[PDB]
Parts: sequence; C-alpha cells; structure tokens
Amino acid sequence: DIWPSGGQMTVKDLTAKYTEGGNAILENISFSISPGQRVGLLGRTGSGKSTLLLAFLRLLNTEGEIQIDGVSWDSITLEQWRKAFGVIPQDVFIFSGTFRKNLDPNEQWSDQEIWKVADEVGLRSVIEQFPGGLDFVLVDGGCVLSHGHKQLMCLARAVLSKAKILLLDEPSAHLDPVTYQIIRRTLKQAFADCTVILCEARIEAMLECDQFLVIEENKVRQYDSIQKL
Ligand SMILES: Nc1ncnc2c1ncn2[C@@H]1O[C@H](COP(=O)(O)OP(=O)(O)OP(=O)(O)O)[C@@H](O)[C@H]1O
Ligand SMILES: [Mg+2]
Repeated sequence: DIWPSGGQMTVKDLTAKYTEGGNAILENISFSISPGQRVGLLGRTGSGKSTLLLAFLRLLNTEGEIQIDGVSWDSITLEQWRKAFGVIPQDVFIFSGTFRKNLDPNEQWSDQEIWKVADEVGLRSVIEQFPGGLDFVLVDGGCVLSHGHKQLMCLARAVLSKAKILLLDEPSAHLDPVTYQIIRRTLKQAFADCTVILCEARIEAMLECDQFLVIEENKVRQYDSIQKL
C-alpha cells in the first residue's frame, strides 16, 4: 500500500505547449504502459522527445489526463507527482546541506541504507574523499562535485525516494558512457522492476526495450515488438 507502486502509466489526449496559446508540439497523445516495462520513445530531431518528458513533469502548459497506478495528476500535489519520476539527465539541484540530506531529503533511511545505495551508483570513492563523509555540507550548489557525480547523486536520490518511472533523454549521446553504464546496472538491481522510458533518435540505442513508441509528425504510434518498427 504505497504510491507509486508499480509504475503503470496511462496517457489520454495529452497536448503540450511551451506558452499560453502557442504551437502545440504534441496534440492528443494517448498510450498506456505496463508496470516495470522498458519503453523506447523513438523520434528524429525536433520531433518532441524532450517535450514529452517535460510534459510528464508538468513543466509546460499541458491539457489532458495522465495517471500513474490509477492516481491522476489532478489528484495529488505537484511536488508529490514529480517525486514519482527519476529524471536523467538534468541540471542537478544540490541542496544547501550535507551529502545525507542531499541523498535522503526526507530522512527515511539510515546511513547504512544510504551508503549501500551510494556504493551502487559509484559514489563511494567520491564521498569518502571528503572529511566526515556524508556529513560534508555541500554549499554553492555542488561546485565541489563533478557534473557526472551530480547525476549519480540525482540517480541515488531517485532510488532513495522510491521512484517507479525513470525518464532517460538520449543517454547514449547526452551522458558520459561511464554514467550510462552505471544507470544500466541500476536498472538490474535497485531499479529492476521500475518503468523506464528510453528516449533516443536511433532504434539501435533502444534494443533492450519491451515496447516502443514512435513520434510520427505530431502523433505517437505504438509497437509491442521490434519486428517491423
Ligand atoms: N522553449 C521551447 N520553446 C518553444 N518551443 C520549443 C522549445 N523547446 C523545443 N521546442 C519546440 O518544440 C519542438 C520539439 O522540441 P524538442 O526539443 O522536445 O524535440 P527533440 O526531439 O528533443 O529534439 P532535440 O533533442 O534534437 O533538440 C521543436 O519543433 C521545437 O521547436
Ligand atoms: Mg532534446
């Protein structure tokens, strides 16, 4: 009895735009996703791959209904909706606090449960080099941390918040290969039964997906197999 529970996603007549009365990048988009399913979102450049991820996070002017595990996005807080998602890549917002608060903002885990997730995402050697380890306060954003380590923190932060839908926007080209490998390893351990929406521009970068979505013109066509995509 928790939310999000499985990662089932249902989109119905979704229309996204960047300004009030602007051009509809996506119009009347509707599909559905099974819990824990690896979904590949295919689309050429400028087709609207990034726009669909921004529409999921209510970061644009969106009309239509999206629901996760039966819970509509009109039925919870905006902050509680985005917490169900894990977003990579992104401009990582580092809290003005310790490594612990940045990894466990809600203070729901012990330092043993945090260090184990930190070891999986490859942040073990990055935290141990600071005096106090998890108690090292991160100030001025996270300037002491690399850009790739910030995304590992965002990845580890998503695991500790128990997100069920992981959004990946062209990780094969817009992430360091080391970072992509660590995420793919997380998808077989902590994120083993979580929904992953893989957005790429070439089919070769989304072979391991069970289902596929193609952004043809301003529509989204659905395919349940790679055979004749
Ligand atoms: N701030 C923005 N404001 C208005 N329109 C935008 C904005 N960002 C993207 N778009 C428009 O929305 C369309 C698709 O945008 P989007 O960036 O999501 O496609 P994309 O698949 O991510 O392409 P790419 O990643 O190669 O840049 C484009 O026609 C683009 O002009
Ligand atoms: Mg993009």
